This record gives sequence, C-alpha cells and structure tokens, in this order.
Amino acid sequence: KLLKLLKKVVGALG
Repeated sequence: KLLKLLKKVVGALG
C-alpha cells in the first residue's frame, strides 16, 4: 500500500 509519503514525513522528522 502507498506509504511513500509516510517515508518522506519520517525523513522530515529525522
């Protein structure tokens, strides 16, 4: 399932 945005958000949260 689409989680590509979630990976980018976790990448912004460090």
